[PDB]
Amino acid sequence: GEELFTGVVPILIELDGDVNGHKFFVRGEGEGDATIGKLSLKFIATTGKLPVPWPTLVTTLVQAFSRYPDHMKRHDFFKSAMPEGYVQERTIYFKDDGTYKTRAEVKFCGDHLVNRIELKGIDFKEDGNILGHKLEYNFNSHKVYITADKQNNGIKANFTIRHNVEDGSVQLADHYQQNTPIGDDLPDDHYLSTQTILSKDLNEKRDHMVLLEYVTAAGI
Amino acid sequence: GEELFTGVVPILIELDGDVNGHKFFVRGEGEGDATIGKLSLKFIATTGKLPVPWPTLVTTLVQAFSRYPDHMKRHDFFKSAMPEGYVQERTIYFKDDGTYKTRAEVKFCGDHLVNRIELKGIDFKEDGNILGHKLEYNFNSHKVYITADKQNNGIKANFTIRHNVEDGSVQLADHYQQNTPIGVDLPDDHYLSTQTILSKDLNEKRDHMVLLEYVTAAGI
Repeated sequence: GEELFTGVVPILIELDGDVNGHKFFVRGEGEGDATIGKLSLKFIATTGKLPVPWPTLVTTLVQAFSRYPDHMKRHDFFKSAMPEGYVQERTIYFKDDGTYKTRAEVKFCGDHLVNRIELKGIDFKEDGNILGHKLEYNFNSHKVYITADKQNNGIKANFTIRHNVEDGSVQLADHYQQNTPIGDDLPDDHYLSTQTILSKDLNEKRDHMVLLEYVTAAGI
Repeated sequence: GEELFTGVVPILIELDGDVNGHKFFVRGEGEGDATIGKLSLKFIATTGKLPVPWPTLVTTLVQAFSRYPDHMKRHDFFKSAMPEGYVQERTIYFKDDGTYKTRAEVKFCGDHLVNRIELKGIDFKEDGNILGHKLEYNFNSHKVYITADKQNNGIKANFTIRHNVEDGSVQLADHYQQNTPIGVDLPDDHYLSTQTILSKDLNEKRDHMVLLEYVTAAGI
């Protein structure tokens, strides 16, 4: 449950996407250290150039690696679902634009932690910030609000992602999320505050993304 | 357990190896399709350059994805063990050289079929076809003979593997495996006829192997 998240864990990520009829596949790879909250991953677009901006995919592509202080270890639903893992469903609303519908399995296929995601995006404006590729290669820091569901013995989360546009404006992305266990902790109201860096591999010819995250828990 | 294989299934493999003291790790990723019997996978050595040739690891690294025709479905042991899974133990005798001892766990992990493997190779000649890396980046077509092991509630299999050598000569490798259920249809004597292509990913800078297989059952 948590003994798995001592030390460093190799991570494998697979995204299967479809936005307005445009299909694409992404394979991620790297390491996570939940004890310090660190994520280090390289993503690869295995279908050529993406039909959507890389930052719009950041939230969808391992909250189990968030750092919970010892006084909040009770409230770590994510880890305690391991190995068996959990389903993570999201509907992501982009203001004045399309929406993403996602469903993911975050499970321990045992040496690696694996996140496999189905993504379908609909009703995106072709000259909007998304399909028009007008979003900066950035990612601001957000709080992620977590509450519990006795009903599915899972959790729910609410947060808004602020995407930087080349204008200097902000593209808002409202996230609504459900996490339920794949098989048999439930937390008090608390939040995850996230940080993210986006970069490139200067020797990578395919459309890719290098990502670094530090997520720690708080609010209790 | 034919239900789980009606379509395409994502496959993730892990090989933990030690051949003549040389430790190494191989991650495998890709998908299978047992309705046509196709495997398309990519393997990565996360450990550095392999001490052994990639063809010597091909058999160790999902028969459950073999194609059984409608009239042979009563002999498909591998699929009947799903998703609970089976243990596959092998001993591989390389003619006039060392030997492989492999133990594997082939079981379902969410939507993934997972193959966790332990491999130990001993008594290899350093200037032989294996440690000396003399085997062509190749794989021949074989017949994998399967019989029932009623005492074991599973199946035994026996086959001969023909590795091409740079010589123009052949390196024989005698395979003996015992497949036992974790958590099954019983099979008359039949065989699996196999075909395999080995290739590279030009964008992958680590020691790797891209694999593609077509396996069909016959003999009844």
